[PDB]
Amino acid sequence: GSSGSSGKVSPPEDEEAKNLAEKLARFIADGGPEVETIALQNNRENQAFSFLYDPNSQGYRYYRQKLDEFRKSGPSSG
Repeated sequence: GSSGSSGKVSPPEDEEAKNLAEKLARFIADGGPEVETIALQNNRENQAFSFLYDPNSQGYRYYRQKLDEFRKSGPSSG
């Protein structure tokens, strides 16, 4: 239960991901603590949606960002 991160990192290599990642967040963002559950719990079975877990991957990061970009809930910067 915390926020942070701010770009810096670079985008992924797999284009389909750059889209999937965004989309995911874009969607999970349209939802809340529920979508992040069904979307995740479900994504689990799905392999393509590995960028959600796979930390090593850069997509994961880029994905989260979009999540914050959309979510928009925390007047913090630093």
